[PDB]
This record gives sequence, structure tokens and C-alpha cells, in this order.
Amino acid sequence: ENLKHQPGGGKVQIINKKLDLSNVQSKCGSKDNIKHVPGGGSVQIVYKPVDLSKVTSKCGSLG
Amino acid sequence: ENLKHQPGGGKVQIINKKLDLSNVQSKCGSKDNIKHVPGGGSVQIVYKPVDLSKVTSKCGSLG
Amino acid sequence: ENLKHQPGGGKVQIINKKLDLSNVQSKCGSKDNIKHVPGGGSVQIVYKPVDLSKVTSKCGSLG
Amino acid sequence: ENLKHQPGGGKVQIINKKLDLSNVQSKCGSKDNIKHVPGGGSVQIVYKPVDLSKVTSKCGSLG
Amino acid sequence: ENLKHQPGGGKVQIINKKLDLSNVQSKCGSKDNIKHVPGGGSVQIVYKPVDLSKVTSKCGSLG
Amino acid sequence: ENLKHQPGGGKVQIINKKLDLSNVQSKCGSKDNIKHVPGGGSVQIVYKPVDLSKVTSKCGSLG
Amino acid sequence: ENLKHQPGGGKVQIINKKLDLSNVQSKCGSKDNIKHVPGGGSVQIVYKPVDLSKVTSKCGSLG
Amino acid sequence: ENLKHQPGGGKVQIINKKLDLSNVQSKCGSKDNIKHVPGGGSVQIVYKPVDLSKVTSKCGSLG
Amino acid sequence: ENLKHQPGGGKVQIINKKLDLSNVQSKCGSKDNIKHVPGGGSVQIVYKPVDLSKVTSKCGSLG
Amino acid sequence: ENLKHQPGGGKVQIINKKLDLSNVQSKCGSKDNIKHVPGGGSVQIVYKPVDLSKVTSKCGSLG
Repeated sequence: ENLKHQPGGGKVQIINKKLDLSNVQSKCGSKDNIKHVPGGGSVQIVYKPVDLSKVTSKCGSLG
Repeated sequence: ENLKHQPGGGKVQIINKKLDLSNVQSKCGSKDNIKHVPGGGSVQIVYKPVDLSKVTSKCGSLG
Repeated sequence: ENLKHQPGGGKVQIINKKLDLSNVQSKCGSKDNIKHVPGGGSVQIVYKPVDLSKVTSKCGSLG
Repeated sequence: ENLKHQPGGGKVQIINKKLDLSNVQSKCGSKDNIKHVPGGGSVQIVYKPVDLSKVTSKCGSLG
Repeated sequence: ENLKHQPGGGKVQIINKKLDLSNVQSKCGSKDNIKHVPGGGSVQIVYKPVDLSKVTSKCGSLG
Repeated sequence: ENLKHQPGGGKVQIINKKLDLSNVQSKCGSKDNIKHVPGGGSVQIVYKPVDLSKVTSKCGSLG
Repeated sequence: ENLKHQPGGGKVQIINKKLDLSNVQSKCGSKDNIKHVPGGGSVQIVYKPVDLSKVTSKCGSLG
Repeated sequence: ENLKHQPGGGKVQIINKKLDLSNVQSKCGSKDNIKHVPGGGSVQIVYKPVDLSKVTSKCGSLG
Repeated sequence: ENLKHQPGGGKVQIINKKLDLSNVQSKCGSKDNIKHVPGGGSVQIVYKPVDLSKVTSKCGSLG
Repeated sequence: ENLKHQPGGGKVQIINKKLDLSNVQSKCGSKDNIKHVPGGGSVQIVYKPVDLSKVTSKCGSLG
């Protein structure tokens, strides 16, 4: 079915991966006020500032 | 079915990947006020400032 | 079915990928006020400023 | 089925992976107030600032 | 089925992995107040600032 | 004599210097033959291919 | 004589210097033959291929 | 004579110096033949391939 | 004579110096033949391939 | 004469010096033949391949 399957014929190979990830933040910081009082039937979710530069995920189910 | 399957014939190969990711933020920071009081049947969701420079995901189900 | 399947015949190959991603932000920051009081049947969603420079996603189901 | 299965023919190979991950934070820090009083049937979740530079995950079920 | 299974023919190979992970924090620290009083049927969860530079996970079930 | 001497009044300044210097060479290389046999009173000088992309020189005497 | 001497009044300054210096060479290499036989009164000088990307020199006497 | 002498008034300053110096060589190498036989009054000098990426010299006398 | 002498007033300063020095060589190597037979009054000098990436010299006399 | 002499007023300072020095060599090695037979009045000097990545010299006399 597959004899070579993508053969790579070379002699000299030089690669330089330059990954410059610069994440700046707020020196003063953030300020938020949230109020939650269960009584009926509702959903509430609050997340704080997060830093996502790089991530490696091949396969994931329900994050 | 596949003999070579995309053959690469070369002698000298030099590649330089330059990834310049510069993410700036608000030195003063952000300010937001949210109010939530369960009683009926509604949905509420609040997220804070996030930084997404680069991400590698081959396959993902329900994020 | 496929003998070569896109053959690449060369001797010298030099490539330089220049990715200049500059994301500026508001030094003063943003300010927004949201009010939510469950009682009937409605949906509400609030997101904060996010920075999306680059993203790599081959396949994704329901984000 | 597979004879070579992606053969790599070379003589000299030099690669330099440069991963520059710079995560800045808020010297002043963040300030948020959350109120929760169980009584009805609602869901509430609060997360604090997190730093995600790099992550390696091949397979994951329910995170 | 597999004779070579991805053969690697070379003479000299030099690789230098440069992983620069810099995680900054808030010298001033964060301040948050949460209130929880069980009485009805709701769920509440609070997490403190965490630092995630790198992680190696091949397979995981329910984290 | 000088009070301000070129004052710079601003609030926000963002500059991005992009210096793309690409120097190509002759994969085949050069070939030159020179003959010199001292006997009289003459001067001879031979230089090989050089690459000059950028140079910073404030002051120089006799190069 | 000088009170301020070029004052710089600002609040936020972000600069990104991008220096991309790519110097290619001759994979085949160069070939030159030089002959020198002292007998009279002459001067001879031979230099080989050199790579000059960047140089920082404030002051120099006789190089 | 000098009161301030170039004062710098700021609040937030972020600079990222990107120095990409790529020096390629001749995998095949160079080949040169030189002949020198003292007998008269001449000067001869031969140098081999050198790589000059960057150099820092404030002051130098006779190099 | 000098009161401040270049004063620096700031609050937050983040700098990232990226020095990428890549020096390639000739896997095959170089080959040169030199002949010297003292008899008259001449000067001869031969140097081999050298690698100069970076150098720090404030002051130097006769190198 | 000097009161402050270059005062530095700040609160938070984060610097990351990245010095990537990669020096490659010739796996095959070099080959050179030199002949010297004193008889007259000449000077001869031969040096072998050297690697100079970085050097720190404030002051030097006759190197």
C-alpha cells in the first residue's frame, strides 16, 4: 500500500524556530464586583484574567 | 496505492520561522460591575480579559 | 493510484517566514456596567476584551 | 503494507528551537468581590488569575 | 506489515531545545471576598491564583 | 544657552522597526585564478566575496 | 548652559526592534589559486570569504 | 552647567530587541593554494574564511 | 556641574533582549596548501577559519 | 560636582537577557600543509581553527 510514504532525501538541513511570545499585563490590576443569590433556576460563571501563550493538545473530550 | 507519496528530493534546505507575538495590556486595568440574582429561568456568564497568542489543537470535542 | 503524489525536485531552498503580530491595548482600560436579574426566561452573556493574534485548529466540534 | 513508512535520508541536521514565553502580571494585583447564598437551584463558579504558558496533552477525558 | 517503520539515516545531528518560561506575579497580591451559606440546592467553587508553565500528560481520565 | 534643547512632549508612542536583510549567495561558488611574481615595484591586492548587511561606525581613522 | 538637555515626557512607550539578518553561503564553496614568489619590491594580500552581518564600533584607529 | 542632562519621564516602558543573526557556510568547503618563497623584499598575508555576526568595541588602537 | 545627570523616572519597565547568533560551518571542511622558504626579506602570515559571534572590548592597545 | 549622577527611580523592573550562541564546526575537519625552512630573514605564523563566541575585556595591552 505504501512503499516510501513521503521520503525525505537531503544532505544538509538547518532550521531555526523563533517563538517570541510576549504577554503584557495591567500593572494597576482589574476590579470587578459580582453578586449571586440562589433562589430560582439560573446558571452563573465568573472567570479571572488568564494568560494563554501556547498550548499543545492532540485530542480532548469535554474541556 | 502509494509508491512515493509526496517525495522530497533536495540537497540544502535552510528555513527560519520568525514568530513575533506582542500582546499589550491596559496598565490602568479594566473595571466592570455585574449583578446576578437567581429567581426565574435565565443563564448568565461573565469572563475576564484573556490573552490568546498561539494555540495548537488537532482535534477537540465540546470546549 | 498514486505514484509520485506531488514530487518535489530541487537542490537549494531557502525560506524565511516573517510573522509580525503587534497587538496594542488601551492604557486607560475599558469600563462597562451590566445588570442581570433572573425572573423570566431569557439568556445573557458578557465577555471581556480578549487578544487573538494567531490560532491553529485542524478540527473542532462545538466551541 | 509499509516498507519505508516516511524514510529520512540526510547527513547533517542542526535545529534550534527557541521558545520565548514571557508572562507579565499586575504588580498592583486584582480585586473582586463575589456573593453566594444557596436557597434555590443555581450553579456558581469562580476562578482566580492563572498563567498558562505551555501545555502538553495527548489525550484527556473530562477536564 | 512494517519493514523500516520510519528509518532515520544520518551522520551528525545537533539539536538545542531552548525553553524560556517566565511567569510574573503580583507583588501587591490579590484580594477577593467570597460568601457561601448552604440552605437550598446550589454548587459553589473557588480557586486561588495558580501558575502553569508546562505539563506532560499522555492520558488522563476525569481531572 | 539651551533651556529645553529639543523637548519631546507625548503620551503614547509605539514604533516598530522592521529590518529585513536577505543576502543570497552562489550555490555553485566562484572561481578565480591570480598570479603574482615580485620582481619590479608594483602593488597587488586580492579580496574574496564578502557579505555586508549592516554596520555601525560612529568614527574611524584609516580602515 | 543646559537645563533640560533634550527632556522626554511620556506615559507609555512600546518599541519592537526587528533585526532580520540572513547571510547565505555557497554550498559548493569557492576555489582560487594564488602564486607569490618574493624577488623584487611588491606587496601582496589575499583574504578569504568573510561574513559581516552587524558591527558596533564607536571609535577605532588603524584597523 | 547641566541640571537635568536629558531627563526621562515615563510610567510604563516595554522594549523587545530582536537580533536574528543567521550565518550560512559552504558545506562543500573552500579550496585555495598559495605559494610563498622569500628571496626579495615583498609582503604576503593570507586569511581563512571567518564569521563576523556582531562585535562591540568602544575604543581600539591598531588592530 | 551636574545635578541629575540623566534622571530616569518610571514605574514599570520590562525589556527582553533576544540575541540569536547562528554560525554555520563547512561539514566537508576546508583545504589549503601554503609554502614558505626563508631566504630573502619578506613577511608571511596564515590564519585558519575562526568564528566570531560576539565580542566585548572597552579599550585595547595593539591586538 | 555630581548630586544624583544618573538617578534611577522605579518600582518594578524585569529584564531577561537571551544570549543564543551557536557555533558549528566541520565534521570532516580541515587539512592544511605548511612548509618553513629558516635561511634568510622572514617571519611566518600559522594558527589553527578557533571558536570565539563571547569575550569580556575592559583593558588590554599588547595581545
